[PDB]
Amino acid sequence: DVYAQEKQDFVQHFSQIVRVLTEDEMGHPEIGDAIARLKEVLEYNAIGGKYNRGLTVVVAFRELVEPRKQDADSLQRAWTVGWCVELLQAFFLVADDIMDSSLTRRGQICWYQKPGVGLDAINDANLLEACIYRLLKLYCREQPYYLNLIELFLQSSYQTEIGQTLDLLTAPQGNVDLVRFTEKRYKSIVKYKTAFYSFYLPIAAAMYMAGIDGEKEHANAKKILLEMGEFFQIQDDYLDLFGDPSVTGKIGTDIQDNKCSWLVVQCLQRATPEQYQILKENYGQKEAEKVARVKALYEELDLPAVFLQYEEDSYSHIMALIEQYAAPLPPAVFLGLARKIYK
Amino acid sequence: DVYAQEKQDFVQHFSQIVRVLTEDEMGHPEIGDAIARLKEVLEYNAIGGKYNRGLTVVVAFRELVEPRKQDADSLQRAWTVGWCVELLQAFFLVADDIMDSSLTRRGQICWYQKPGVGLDAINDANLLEACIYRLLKLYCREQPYYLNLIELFLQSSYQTEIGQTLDLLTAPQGNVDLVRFTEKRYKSIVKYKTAFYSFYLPIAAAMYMAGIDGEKEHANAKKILLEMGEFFQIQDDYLDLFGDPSVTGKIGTDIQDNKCSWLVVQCLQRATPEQYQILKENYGQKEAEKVARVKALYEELDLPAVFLQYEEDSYSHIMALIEQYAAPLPPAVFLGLARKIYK
Ligand SMILES: Cc1c(CC(=O)O)sc2ccc(Cl)cc12
Ligand SMILES: Cc1c(CC(=O)O)sc2ccc(Cl)cc12
Ligand SMILES: Cc1c(CC(=O)O)sc2ccc(Cl)cc12
Ligand SMILES: Cc1c(CC(=O)O)sc2ccc(Cl)cc12
Repeated sequence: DVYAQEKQDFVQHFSQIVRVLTEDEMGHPEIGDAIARLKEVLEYNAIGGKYNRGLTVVVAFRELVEPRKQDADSLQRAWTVGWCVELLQAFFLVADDIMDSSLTRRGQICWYQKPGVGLDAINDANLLEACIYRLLKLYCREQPYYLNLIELFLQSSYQTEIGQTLDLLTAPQGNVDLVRFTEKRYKSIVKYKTAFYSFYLPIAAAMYMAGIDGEKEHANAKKILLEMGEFFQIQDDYLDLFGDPSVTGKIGTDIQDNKCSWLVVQCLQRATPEQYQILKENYGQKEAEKVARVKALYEELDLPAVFLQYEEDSYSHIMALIEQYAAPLPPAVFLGLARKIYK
Repeated sequence: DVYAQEKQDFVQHFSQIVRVLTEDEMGHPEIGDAIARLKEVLEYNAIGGKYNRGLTVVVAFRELVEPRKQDADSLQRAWTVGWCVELLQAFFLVADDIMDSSLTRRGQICWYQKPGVGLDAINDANLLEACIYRLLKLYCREQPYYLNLIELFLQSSYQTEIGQTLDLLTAPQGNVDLVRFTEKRYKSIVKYKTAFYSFYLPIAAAMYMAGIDGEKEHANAKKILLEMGEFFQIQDDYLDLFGDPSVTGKIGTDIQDNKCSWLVVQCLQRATPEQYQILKENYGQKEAEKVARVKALYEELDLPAVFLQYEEDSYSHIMALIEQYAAPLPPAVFLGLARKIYK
């Protein structure tokens, strides 16, 4: 896979990123201890994921830029910007795990739950975010797309934070009000909180590094990418319950967490006064017996069939979007993402 | 005062800032509820302080720019950038109050302690930070100092976060180890965590808006400003204990909070094996009787006299620094700050 082969040079470049970010201590030994803390925060939270977002920057870069213009320095910058996307990701996860009181992440203990960390992780999360801009300055300061990348990253943070606000207001920890779990709210949350930084950002970054800064080109890529993000989250919600932990590599808990899942949203549109009550009395409960009661209602409403029907329509629509908005970009850029996301 | 008269037009401009930041909802009603939350976060956390940092941007701007170049739009931008400094301040305070479990701030209940907020304040704090860059883009996008201000603000956040890291590592909530309360550590913490964004940032911003972007000019202003910041914190620590709540407008708790105060740092350099024990057995305790025991030790070591002697030397040094590094800037810029800080 384009990601499998490149993943090696990606994860290997992290060592250099850490070195560069923790080398401003050579001239300021006074902050030495802080810099050492920063290194630990970086190694624990930026490593261990799949790097889908970061690698996307590298893969797209190689398809938008001519093979000869891909010199050592240009690729070095691509890997760096890819790692910037991963730090943004690390920033969000550390903060998010705190806000929803999670216990584990990527299998390991959430950073803030580690002995001696606690709420100090709030400052660690902000440092991760800050590192993004330090890397951009250190590697792209002289590039014509410098300001474009800074604003793209700042914009992605704002969008994601607005989305998190929406998500917090929608599922308040202490209010099992399924009334606000509408389809419009769900789509808005996905769009701002996940789609923008997970799919648009990586592609948009590569585009700017390739010299493609056209407002229309970015607008068309966004049209396609935000739709892929929407399908990504919907499939992710579906797999959380009906997926196989052996394959997916994770155990679903959206039901016990009272999450505003696509499943519950659909279940709310396809439910009778009596079916709704069962849902309103078994959603957000730790009892395995109550959770299974929700899964039963879902199948009873043939949601798995609804998802399948949605996956088919979504695939058709995406291919249509690619056929209409891909140009002047290589369709393979978007097709490669689709193939990764769709099954 | 230059601040008293200008403060009116400053606090009045906040209404416009809120309007502009909460008007992107006119075209995206989907995030309406999030935008309403943002407005509430802004009005509660950016208002109520003294606005010393923000006003400094406005006052300095009027002294670095010619009276005729101060048109309606230029002043509008100065007020906006001044409000950006205040949002950065609001971002830090909201986060800091959470990390150290504070109960009140500026007399009122800390935002996160408000019913229905809690840890969600972590995302609110990040939104405040994000607003800075939205304002800069909305008001200075076309200005030649645009990128300079973005980087200055990004750099101020990084510096302050590194300083907070240092401060967290120095006084861990659960380790009354006075061994790490050294003078070098104290000065490093003050410099990164407070001096850079509180004194350098405001002046540096006005400088760039005035067209003064010289690396040497900024380096000289920093030399002076960081020294003023150092004196500011030291005087603030001294007043926390020996100050009069009626005048200062706040009750000291550094002793009960086990803070790495300038006082304790001095007390640690001027203490005998027996005096140290008393300190090590009465610092960080809520008991009013133990706190008074610390204050007694301080006076016993004539710290108030030490502070007075330090204020005199600091004043002389600052005036020397101003006489040597002020140019080509108007000395009144720095003199005005000194007069505000020194008594
Ligand atoms: C993504 C996709 C297809 C494209 C492919 O061959 O990979 S055929 C098909 C049928 C059902 C569903 Cl649910 C998805 C797909
Ligand atoms: C599966 C996936 C994401 C979800 C994640 O890995 O956390 S972000 C992203 C971006 C591009 C591609 Cl191709 C896949 C993905
Ligand atoms: C700041 C300052 C002076 C300058 C002034 O007149 O305001 S004279 C003086 C004496 C003692 C101390 Cl502690 C400070 C000062
Ligand atoms: C007293 C003071 C600060 C402390 C605070 O108001 O929180 S930041 C600052 C910047 C410039 C001037 Cl002139 C004074 C101050």
